[PDB]
Amino acid sequence: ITGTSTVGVGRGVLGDQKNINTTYSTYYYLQDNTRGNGIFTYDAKYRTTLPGSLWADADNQFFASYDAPAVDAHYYAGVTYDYYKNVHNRLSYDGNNAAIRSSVHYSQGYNNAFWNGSQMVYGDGDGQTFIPLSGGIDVVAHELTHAVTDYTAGLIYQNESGAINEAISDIFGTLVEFYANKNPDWEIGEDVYTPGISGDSLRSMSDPAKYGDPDHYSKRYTGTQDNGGVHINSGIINKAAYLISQGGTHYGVSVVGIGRDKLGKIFYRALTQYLTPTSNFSQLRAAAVQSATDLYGSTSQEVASVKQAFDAVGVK
Ligand SMILES: [Ca+2]
Ligand SMILES: [Ca+2]
Ligand SMILES: [Ca+2]
Ligand SMILES: [Ca+2]
Ligand SMILES: [Cu+2]
Repeated sequence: ITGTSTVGVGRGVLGDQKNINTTYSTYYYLQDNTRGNGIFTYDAKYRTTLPGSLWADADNQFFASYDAPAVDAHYYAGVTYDYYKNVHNRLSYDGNNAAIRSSVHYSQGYNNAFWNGSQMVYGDGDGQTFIPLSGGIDVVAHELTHAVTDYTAGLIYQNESGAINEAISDIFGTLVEFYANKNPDWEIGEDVYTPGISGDSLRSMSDPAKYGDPDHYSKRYTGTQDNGGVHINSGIINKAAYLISQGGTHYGVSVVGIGRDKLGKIFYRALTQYLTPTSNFSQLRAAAVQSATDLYGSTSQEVASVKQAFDAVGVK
C-alpha cells in the first residue's frame, strides 16, 4: 500500500518483544519499506487461499496471541534479508531487492511452513507437534533460502539434487540463526517443535543419526518417498557442512573445522556459481572444493577440510 513508514511493537510466538517496520495509511500494515522493495506479511485467516490480506492493525501494537505468528514471520524475514545483504552482499532472494511476502495462519492445525515459489507460507501447528512455525528463525531462513536456490542453482526438488536443495536451506537457516545470535545451534526447528518436549528438533546437522537420518552416503535412502528422501538424505550434506565448520572425527575420518563464516562463503559461492539444477552429491563436492580454491587457493586448509568432510560422509 501507499503510506508512511513507521515502527510498531509486538510479541512473537515465544513471548519476546520486538519492534517491527510498518506502514501507516488509516491502518498500520505489516509492510517494511526499509528493506529492498519491501517485506509484506499477510493473514491467511485459517484458509488456504494465498496470500490472503495484507496484515492491518489499528494501533501499531501487536500483542495479541493472534498477532504473534505475523510478528515473527515479518521480523525474521527482515533478519534473513539483513543476513544475506550484510554477509553475502545479496539483495533479497533474487539479488535485485525482490519484495518478500509471507502469509501466516495458513489452514487449521497445519504442521509445516514452506516457500511456494512466490512467497512464504506458515501453518500455526496443531499445538502438539508444533506451535506457529514462524516462531523458528531457522525455519524462516530455511524456507526463504529455497527462493535464493530457485534464482541461482535451481536445484530440482528430487533425489540427490533435492537433498542438496534441502541441505542448502538447512545450512543458511542455521547460519542466519547464528547471525541473529539467539540460542544458536545446529538443529532445525527446535524453537517451535513439540512444545511438550524439551531439547528435540526436526533434524540435527551435527548428528543427523540422532533423528534417524543418514550421516554417510552408504546409509543413503534409496526409495521414492519424500521425493527420493530429500529431507532424509540431506543429513549426509548437513553432516559434511557441520564438519567443515566445526570439524570432528566421523567414521574414523578427521576434519579440521574452519568456522561458520568460511563455510557460509564457500557454500554461498558454490550455490551461486557452480551448482546446477541436476547437481548430484559428487558434483556438490567438486563445487565446494572449487569454491574453496577460488577463495583460499588450491593448497589451503580450507580446501583440505572440504575434501575431508566429504570423505567422512563417503561422498567422493
Ligand atoms: Ca493492535
Ligand atoms: Ca536455537
Ligand atoms: Ca536451530
Ligand atoms: Ca520440543
Ligand atoms: Cu524445505
